[PDB]
Amino acid sequence: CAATISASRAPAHLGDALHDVDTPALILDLDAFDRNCEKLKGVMAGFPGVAVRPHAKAHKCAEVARRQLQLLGAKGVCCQKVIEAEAMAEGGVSDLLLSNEVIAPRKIDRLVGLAAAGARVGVCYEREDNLRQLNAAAAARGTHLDVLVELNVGQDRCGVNSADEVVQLARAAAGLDNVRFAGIQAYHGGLQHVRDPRDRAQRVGQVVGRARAAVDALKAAGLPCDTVTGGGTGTYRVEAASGVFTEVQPGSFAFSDADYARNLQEDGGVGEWEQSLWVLTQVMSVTPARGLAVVDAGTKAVSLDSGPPRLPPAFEAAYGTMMEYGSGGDEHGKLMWPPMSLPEVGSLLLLQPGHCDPTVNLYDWLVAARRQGGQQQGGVDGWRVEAVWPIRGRGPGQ
Amino acid sequence: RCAATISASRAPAHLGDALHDVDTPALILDLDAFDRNCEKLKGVMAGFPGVAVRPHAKAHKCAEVARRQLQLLGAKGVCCQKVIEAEAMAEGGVSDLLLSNEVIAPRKIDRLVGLAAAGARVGVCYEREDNLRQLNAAAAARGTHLDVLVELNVGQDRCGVNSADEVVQLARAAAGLDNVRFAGIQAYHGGLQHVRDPRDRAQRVGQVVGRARAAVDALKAAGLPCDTVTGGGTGTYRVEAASGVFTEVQPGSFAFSDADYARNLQEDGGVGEWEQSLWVLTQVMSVTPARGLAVVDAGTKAVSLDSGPPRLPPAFEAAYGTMMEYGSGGDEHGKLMWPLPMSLPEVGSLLLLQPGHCDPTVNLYDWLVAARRQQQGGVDGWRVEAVWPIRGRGPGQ
Ligand SMILES: [Mg+2]
Ligand SMILES: [Mg+2]
Repeated sequence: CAATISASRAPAHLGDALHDVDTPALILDLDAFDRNCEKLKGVMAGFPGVAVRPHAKAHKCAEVARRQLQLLGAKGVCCQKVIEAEAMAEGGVSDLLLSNEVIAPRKIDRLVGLAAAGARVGVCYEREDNLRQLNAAAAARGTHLDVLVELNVGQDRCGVNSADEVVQLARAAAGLDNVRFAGIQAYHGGLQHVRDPRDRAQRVGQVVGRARAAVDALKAAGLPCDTVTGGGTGTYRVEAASGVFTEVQPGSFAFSDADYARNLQEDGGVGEWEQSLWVLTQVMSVTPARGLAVVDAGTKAVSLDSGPPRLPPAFEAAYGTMMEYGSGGDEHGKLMWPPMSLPEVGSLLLLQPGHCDPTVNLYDWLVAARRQGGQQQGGVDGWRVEAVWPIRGRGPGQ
Repeated sequence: RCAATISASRAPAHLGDALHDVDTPALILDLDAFDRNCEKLKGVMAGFPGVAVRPHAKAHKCAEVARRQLQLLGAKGVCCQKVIEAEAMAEGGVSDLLLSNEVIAPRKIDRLVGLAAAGARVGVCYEREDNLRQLNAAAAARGTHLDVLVELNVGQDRCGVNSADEVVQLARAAAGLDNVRFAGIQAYHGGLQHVRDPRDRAQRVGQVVGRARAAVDALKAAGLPCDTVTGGGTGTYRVEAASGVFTEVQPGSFAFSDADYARNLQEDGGVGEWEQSLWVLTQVMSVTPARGLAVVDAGTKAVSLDSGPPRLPPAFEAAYGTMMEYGSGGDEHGKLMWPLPMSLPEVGSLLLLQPGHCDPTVNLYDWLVAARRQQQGGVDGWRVEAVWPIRGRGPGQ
């Protein structure tokens, strides 16, 4: 049936412990996940009139989105590609912003088909021809699409480069029947991992001004700007505070990773969010003559795209020192001591991803689990698998 | 409910399609270039009689690929890095498998032994007697046998034993077990595969050869055979095969190549031994002139940057004037940037990217689009010959 053995066979079932989970595996600690959702909601209470639209590109899993929305009291999600919107819609997550341009006719048709199915769909554009084909596909299916102009605010990825260009494209949307100009996306991904809280706030300030210049130009032209969306896990505090942005788009907040753990903040604190996402891995080789324990999770089980994964504080407990992860290639991870007990062969360990989203995308299933509380984070003892969820939006980005 | 994943339930193309019919980003295999690499390897190997090719299936994770490789090579079997790749090979009729790594989880052993019991010829590596004993135990339980090879560390410092004495003892341990058979050794140095000059590659593999020969000779002094001496890869295989010590070479990437392997200097004076047959098909979904930028839909999730950026082919330079450079645009965007009369690809246009590293990129896809261009790069004159499930894709179970 399925294209891969992995996507036909779950690594665990309801009621398993971590020792029953086939490795490498992706683990979600629901307790820490719930707490991160709780924390975001509590921070956002301080900014009323600003919506949270959690980014589904982090987890690609409909059951995750449903729980986020329930806990957040939020209405909808973001998807980067049509396939994620397809994953959300089939799992009954029906309020969607495609926070990116979609130019391929067959992908537009899939997105429009969801709006036809009853879903509330937004999509970003930066080009009139793209707007026109968006409108056409929508018209063919007897449905409508919210459309938002993407503005480049300094990330230099996609989007327009002037307030004038925003106006022109909003002007173009006005005269089309199955499309409604709904505002702007202003996302600067390059500011998300700015370490210094004052430097980060200063840089977001510039993004805020660029967004304001766009809202004001539209107002000058007699056009509305009902939604101003953007920001992420790193910057959302500053975008929410601005009075310019109406919606924030954090995705990583719920899971954290070793990159986001390094973000210093206004108070005495390094890293805003509890690590809820882990790669479970088994030690399959030990060589005490070197510094070495080799685990079964390599490149293909943990993305190194933002640096190595990290061993948690519980590892340092009852091993003595904290050993480091280096690549051993596709299917090996090297754990090296910079003397006491190395982990035994057959022993399990939890690895914090260096970067959450790409790591999640290596897996076909998410193992959702809870441990029994008052425990040091990242030990493999006393977990119970609450659920095993298909990651329906996994793939290269259709 | 077909698959855990929409992508693993829905093929990106069908038989007869041109590349413009292929949903992006996609993994394309040029069968013409693939056959030529398989033809070339075979030709070289004809110069080294007695040495068998066991191509590494971890490169492609696809049964239909292994099947074509073995027929083109006249070879008998493949390597698998994890049991999942072995399952995927065995369900697709590839019946002679070496697990070129250690397997310690009992549930994984049962799967592997399951294949042997179903009729597959299975070999597996080890470095520990306790692991050897579980291998034997599971094999006995299903009424089957396993070939077992002692892995030796020969410079890579990954896994394996670090002395010939260790080899002897482990072999002696296998010698007195009923459902296990000491087949010899694996001596693989992955660190030398991308050594650039053939001289340095001959000099450093020669040291690997000496370490391997020491193990064979120590075994012979102990009155035990070393039937199989397996190792080497796409970079080093010629020296391993030339040595008179190795009985088997393990190249995987050769059939596909990548931007990394393309840069290895060869004896004949050529840079890159293999033709690029493996591509990431991508679509320009955004253009910004005077940023000099065309953004493609293939990001981190479609092309691994683990060993370097993907490269545009010579056909791109021929069409647009100059060669653009790929930079990361995050998860779902690839940035193509100018290093001249400014001419960028249009929005909607299709482009082929040579992966920086072939295996991790392959493992991002659920399907392989097998195609032929009528008689480089260029997206113009292709027909899809077959769309094959990559049944071994995953974290490595
Ligand atoms: Mg991310
Ligand atoms: Mg490789």
